[PDB]
Amino acid sequence: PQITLWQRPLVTIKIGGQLKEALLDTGADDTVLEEMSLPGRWKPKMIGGIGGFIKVRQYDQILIEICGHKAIGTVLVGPTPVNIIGRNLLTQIGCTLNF
Amino acid sequence: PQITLWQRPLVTIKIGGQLKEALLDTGADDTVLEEMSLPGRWKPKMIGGIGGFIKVRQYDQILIEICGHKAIGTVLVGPTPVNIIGRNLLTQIGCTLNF
Ligand SMILES: CN/C(C)=C1\C(=O)Nc2ccc(S(=O)(=O)N(CC(C)C)C[C@@H](O)[C@H](Cc3ccccc3)NC(=O)O[C@H]3CO[C@H]4OCC[C@H]43)cc21
Repeated sequence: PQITLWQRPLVTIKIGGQLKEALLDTGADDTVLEEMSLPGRWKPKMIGGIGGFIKVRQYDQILIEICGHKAIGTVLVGPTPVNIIGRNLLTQIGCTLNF
Repeated sequence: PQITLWQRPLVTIKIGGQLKEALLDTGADDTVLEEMSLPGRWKPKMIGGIGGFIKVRQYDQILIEICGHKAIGTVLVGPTPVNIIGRNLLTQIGCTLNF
């Protein structure tokens, strides 16, 4: 679908058998999710934002279904204030900017 | 134009008679620019991000030309690590997400 930007672009995602809402965020290289229950191994990472840096858990090859479109990729987990779908997954569901 | 998301969506903007590069960022409600030389009055504000909060200067009704499309709106100025065009201006140049 086409999405205009008068409101936050939020979509429902299914990850880890859970349902969540997340922002399609072109300003985010990588997908970062709020603290959540996710199976398996992870690596320690930090990412930076407006405001400074957070420590996250990096999970690779994680399946995420984003408004019904499946994608597999890296998902970062930690104290973000909002669940964010970043460009690593946006390119996989064919998402583009248009003006 | 259509913009795919394999790379950061950067565009050249003209603001304040200066040329800058900025990220089209659907995850940003408001446009925030790195420290820059801008004429006139401003109000003190804080905005929050991944990582915590920054203090910015809020300038209203600022003209910005974004990949050749003019927009007037609020522009926040302060210690962001990247110049960001947020949805307050993205809606004005007709920018949409598509998947
Ligand atoms: C090395 N890689 C980097 C830097 C990132 C990554 O890999 N995944 C990321 C996911 C998110 C972020 S970010 O949140 O820090 N971010 C970078 C932006 C500053 C260039 C994305 C940006 O869209 C954030 C998303 C956000 C929304 C709500 C709360 C916190 C973060 N936008 C943002 O900071 O917006 C400011 C500007 O206007 C307001 O809208 C809501 C927050 C306010 C960075 C990264």
